[PDB]
Amino acid sequence: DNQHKKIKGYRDLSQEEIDMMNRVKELGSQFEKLIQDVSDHLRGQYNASLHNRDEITRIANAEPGRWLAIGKTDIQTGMMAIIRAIAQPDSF
Amino acid sequence: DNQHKKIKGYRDLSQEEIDMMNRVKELGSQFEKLIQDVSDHLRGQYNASLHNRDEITRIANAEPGRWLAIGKTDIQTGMMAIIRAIAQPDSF
Amino acid sequence: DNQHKKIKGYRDLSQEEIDMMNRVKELGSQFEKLIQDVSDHLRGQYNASLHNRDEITRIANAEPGRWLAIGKTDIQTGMMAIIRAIAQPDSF
Amino acid sequence: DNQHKKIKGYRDLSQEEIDMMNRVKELGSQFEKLIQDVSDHLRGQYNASLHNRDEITRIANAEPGRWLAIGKTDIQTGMMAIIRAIAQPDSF
Amino acid sequence: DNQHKKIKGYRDLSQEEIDMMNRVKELGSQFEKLIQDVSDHLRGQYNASLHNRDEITRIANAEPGRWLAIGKTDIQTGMMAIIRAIAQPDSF
Amino acid sequence: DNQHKKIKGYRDLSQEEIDMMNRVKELGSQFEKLIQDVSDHLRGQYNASLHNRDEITRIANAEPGRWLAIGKTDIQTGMMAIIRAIAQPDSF
Ligand SMILES: Nc1nc2c(ncn2[C@@H]2O[C@@H]3COP(=O)(O)O[C@@H]4[C@H](O)[C@@H](COP(=O)(O)O[C@H]3[C@H]2O)O[C@H]4n2cnc3c(N)ncnc32)c(=O)[nH]1
Ligand SMILES: Nc1nc2c(ncn2[C@@H]2O[C@@H]3COP(=O)(O)O[C@@H]4[C@H](O)[C@@H](COP(=O)(O)O[C@H]3[C@H]2O)O[C@H]4n2cnc3c(N)ncnc32)c(=O)[nH]1
Ligand SMILES: Nc1nc2c(ncn2[C@@H]2O[C@@H]3COP(=O)(O)O[C@@H]4[C@H](O)[C@@H](COP(=O)(O)O[C@H]3[C@H]2O)O[C@H]4n2cnc3c(N)ncnc32)c(=O)[nH]1
Repeated sequence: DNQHKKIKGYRDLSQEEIDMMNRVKELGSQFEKLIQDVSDHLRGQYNASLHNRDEITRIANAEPGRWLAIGKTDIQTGMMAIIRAIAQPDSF
Repeated sequence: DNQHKKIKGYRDLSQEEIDMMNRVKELGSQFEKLIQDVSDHLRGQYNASLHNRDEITRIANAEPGRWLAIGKTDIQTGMMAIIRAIAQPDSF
Repeated sequence: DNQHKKIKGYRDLSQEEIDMMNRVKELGSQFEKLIQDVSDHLRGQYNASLHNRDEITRIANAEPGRWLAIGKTDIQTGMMAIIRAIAQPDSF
Repeated sequence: DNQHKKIKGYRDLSQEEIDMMNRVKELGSQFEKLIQDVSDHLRGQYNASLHNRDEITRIANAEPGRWLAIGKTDIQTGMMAIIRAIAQPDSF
Repeated sequence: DNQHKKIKGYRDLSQEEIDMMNRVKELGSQFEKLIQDVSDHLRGQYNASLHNRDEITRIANAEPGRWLAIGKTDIQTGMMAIIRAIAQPDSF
Repeated sequence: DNQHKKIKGYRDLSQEEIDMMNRVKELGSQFEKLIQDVSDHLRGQYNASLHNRDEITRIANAEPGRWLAIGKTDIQTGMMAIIRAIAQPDSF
């Protein structure tokens, strides 16, 4: 019960602060959908290119799944940083 | 005219690819608004706390404007990485 | 009351999980002290070098306060990522 | 012999500077232990959850091993940046 | 035709701006070669160390392929950021 | 004398390893020059735009000096990571 009071640095949050935090998480949900849509686009692009050696090589050289994972990590850690600016923990 | 053909690594893009790139940029616009709203919340929070030394010190120790700038940078570079997974340049 | 239940994705945490999260925050406190000690070392190094144009230029070219801020940000976001691996939110 | 004199930008370091660098590396060792402890906690949590499809899915959706690797990388590169602020190389 | 005019935020670029962007991409090509050379050095180092358990363990503990991938990602995203400072998109 | 032997995790380096490390630092020097050239381009672009309110606003909204600093940091930390893959310290 009231587990945030047991975690160091965590302060009591107003409803306004919880509302802004939830708004960030929700916009992130739409990014999750977009990233899923991009990942589906990549699978189909790779699928359509089977036995086109030159296009398979181009895709593999561009490394789009790796760049999609990089972008996902940046979106999530950016979310975390925005939520930190709102929630403002009392610890390093 | 057709400046993308003069830039190394840039390939011709389909309308589908341009549409997905534009979708990322649009979701980013909503993040820009959210970040602006958070920045306004911080100014008012700081303003309401003037001449409350303890609360001003708490805010300054939490560094929320710095965390908001960190989150903004991560959101923008994540966008850039997602768009790269879609546009797939032909260069390192 | 019980504000974590109002935030999206947050799940109930066991005492074991809260204990590990607190351990990360505590090791971070020691890093905060170390960073403070480094920052003090830099002020004194700069102070001792006043009116040694060549050494002031060397320090300014090395940009150590900027590198100290970079390292601090990486330590804090690494902490955040470790705590996320423990707390495991249910959201993107 | 004296290999640091063959590497560009490296300057001679005082014992005080070597001591501060070693202090960062030591605090990192404690983080390494903590990360190992978290990784063990994750293996056991996954192990205890075998044949609980819903809990296995929750863990896989939270991606905690990926977040633990992200946090480890941030801790190590933060260490590198702090040590750079101390050692102050003479190169870009 | 003229696909940059269909992408949000993209502005018309001068030849001077395209020239600077291409210069960044070219210096990146040399980094790509260097990274390839390092990767070859690692394969040979690992190869020469087969059935030297202690040296194989040392290499695996140092994780150099992981650090090489980290450095590659930083070089590429740094390139992207420099090119953004030149091309200056009109979007978040 | 032989200060690398006093720093934890540092191992003796072959001449081949020092040569590869120096090659990274040298390619970084060329990036430093490029970044300086970009920074000069930005000053002149801003200078030429004085008392063109709309173009000054466009430049300020694009934040190119901030993006140039982001790219510089990524180039330097990427260099650090590549050099780590070569030098392979024996510490976390
Ligand atoms: N005004 C203006 N700005 C432009 C134009 N083209 C690019 N920019 C800007 O430069 C940034 C970096 O470009 P890049 O060389 O890294 O290539 C990009 C990048 O890898 C990835 C994400 O792009 P974005 O997040 O929009 O960042 C771009 C922008 O800020 O997609 C790559 N990419 C971009 N365009 C293409 C393309 N036509 N084909 C393949 N890959 C592409 C410009 O015209 N105007
Ligand atoms: N004062 C105060 N601050 C709070 C409270 N709850 C969170 N914060 C702050 O927001 C940061 C980001 O939160 P998040 O939505 O990203 O969720 C976190 C994060 O993914 C990961 C690491 O947390 P931390 O490094 O402490 O950063 C947190 C903090 O600065 O753990 C996630 N997480 C946090 N709490 C929970 C939970 N109860 N269940 C699951 N995951 C959690 C707060 O109450 N007060
Ligand atoms: N003036 C001066 N500066 C020095 C000296 N030694 C190191 N520095 C500076 O500290 C930074 C961080 O060092 P590190 O403890 O993280 O170890 C480095 C790092 O992991 C990786 C990349 O190094 P670099 O990008 O040059 O950053 C180094 C530099 O700015 O290589 C590791 N590494 C460095 N030297 C060795 C070694 N001899 N053996 C094994 N690994 C090494 C110094 O003497 N003078």
